[PDB]
Amino acid sequence: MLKQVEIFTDGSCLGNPGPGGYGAILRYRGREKTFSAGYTRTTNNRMELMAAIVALEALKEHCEVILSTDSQYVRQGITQWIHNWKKRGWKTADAKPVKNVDLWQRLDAALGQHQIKWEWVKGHAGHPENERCDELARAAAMNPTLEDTGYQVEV
Repeated sequence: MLKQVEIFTDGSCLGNPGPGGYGAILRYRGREKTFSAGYTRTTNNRMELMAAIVALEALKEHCEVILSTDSQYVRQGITQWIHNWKKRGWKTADAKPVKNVDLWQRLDAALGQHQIKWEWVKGHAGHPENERCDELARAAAMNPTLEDTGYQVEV
């Protein structure tokens, strides 16, 4: 039985906007939980954030997590954006709400319940779980069943 929660995530989308999906694998307690769903009209970026959201929200107590993903967008948000956005009240320099504020706020709330170690993998050098994420993400996008409520051509 692992002593650290392990999460792997991926998101995919066929257009901008277009049908997209996510795949997330979670090794929690003594199980391997697999999440995956497709959305009718969304973006690659929103799917990559959704992956991480759904895996963390599945956690019911404070855990020590290791999250592995090749997502550049999640990476930039976490290492260069988030800290600064919290200080500015989640606004851009032209005073508007940041893009995908809905999801970043949601991610942010899930993050602050845990001790997280981020593992930035390269697309072509991930583990077998990251490849599975990708395959699930892709399949989900081909058969969308949910609405991505927070999406805007806008704000």
